[PDB]
Amino acid sequence: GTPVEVTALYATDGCVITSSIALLTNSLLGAEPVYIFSY
Repeated sequence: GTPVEVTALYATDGCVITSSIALLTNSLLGAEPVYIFSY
């Protein structure tokens, strides 16, 4: 079929900005699991 588009608002139980920055930079320490709050 076609790729279904989803817009997922996500939150983290710690510092979300720092965790996201570490995730984008492929850093080892700093990444935490993400909770998809609403979509």
